Amino acid sequence: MYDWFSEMRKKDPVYYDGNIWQVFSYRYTKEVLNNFSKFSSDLTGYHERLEDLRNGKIRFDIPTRYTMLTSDPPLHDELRSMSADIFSPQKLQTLETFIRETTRSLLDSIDPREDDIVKKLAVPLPIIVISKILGLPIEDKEKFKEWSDLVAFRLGKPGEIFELGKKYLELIGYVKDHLNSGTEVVSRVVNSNLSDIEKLGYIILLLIAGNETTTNLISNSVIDFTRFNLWQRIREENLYLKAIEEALRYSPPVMRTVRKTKERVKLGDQTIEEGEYVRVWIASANRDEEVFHDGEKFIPDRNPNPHLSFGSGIHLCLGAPLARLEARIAIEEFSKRFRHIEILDTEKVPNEVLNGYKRLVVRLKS
Ligand code: HEM
Repeated sequence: MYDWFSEMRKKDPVYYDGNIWQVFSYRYTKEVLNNFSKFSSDLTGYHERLEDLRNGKIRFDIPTRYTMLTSDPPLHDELRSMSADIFSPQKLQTLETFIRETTRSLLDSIDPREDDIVKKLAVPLPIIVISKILGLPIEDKEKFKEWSDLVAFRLGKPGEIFELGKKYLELIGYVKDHLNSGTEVVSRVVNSNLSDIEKLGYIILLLIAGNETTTNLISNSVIDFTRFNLWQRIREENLYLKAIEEALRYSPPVMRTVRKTKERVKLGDQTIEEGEYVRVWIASANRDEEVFHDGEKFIPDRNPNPHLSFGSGIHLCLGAPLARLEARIAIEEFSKRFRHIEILDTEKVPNEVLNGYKRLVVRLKS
């Protein structure tokens, strides 16, 4: 994809084939993502039916169809308030030892001789931790992972259908059963003018949205650090944070997002019509030669690292702080225990707008 991005960046920053509009340069990607007035996130019809929703006239729809992720202000700001502060840093900092202890336990079940860290570390960590934060148990840890795949949240054009199914009913059932023993976060939502579906959409989101992505981050970080052998340096020079950010910039978990214009707008040259869809390539903008000097090189130092892997603007990842903490602790402990890693086998995730691994097997050697 990158060689393609390079060409588009130089020749056509804003390109329009037949259907959708594409943006490859840092500059416009940021302009599009930030200007929530001309590039909407109202892609599931959360707006043109909020009232019906609020006046309890809609109940057999897909819950996840109504979450802040696919909302515009004022609706957006109202929904985010309810949880903006629960994930904030320092309020999340009270979780460091739990994540550390957990990580250690998980690492313990790894066979230095040969094992799969995606299955042993990458996948477990984010779920165990999100479960702890929300108070919803995960006895499924498999039948649960099945729902995560169904509910997706991979930031592409919305699923046109929105019709129920049995697996989706299982999930909605699980949620209602434990919706009680939840933490403060859950209670805030459970006690709001929010329609009941909106409440379910909200929970499902916080509980599934970031597991896949955070697992991929931890995976990409492991490959990359090895790929360019930076473990020794990162370890001693102590640059875990800056290194995770290069990881996020170089190998972003999600390579793009979409927006829809609600007004005819001019984008630095071309002019996009009202109604059209816009696919914003985060992965491209992250290697934009003009903002990132040596953007094609993995520089663990790279201090001012203003990458767009978490978004930019009012929708900036609500869980950015948490993803960062987990990835850092996971990587810290992982390197403090093996001082040697050799990649035996890896299987990328199929989807070509994602950066992650089906499974990654390594030989650590004590
Ligand atoms: C390394 C992992 C992660 C990456 C790369 C990531 C990336 C993203 C991106 C790029 C957006 C922006 C969507 C847009 O602007 O159109 C976003 C939004 C969001 N992410 Fe994440 N995310 C990650 C982890 C998490 C985690 C751990 C959670 C925690 C619950 C989470 C929850 C959300 C939520 C709720 C939003 C909605 C924000 C809003 O609309 O105000 N993310 N994420």
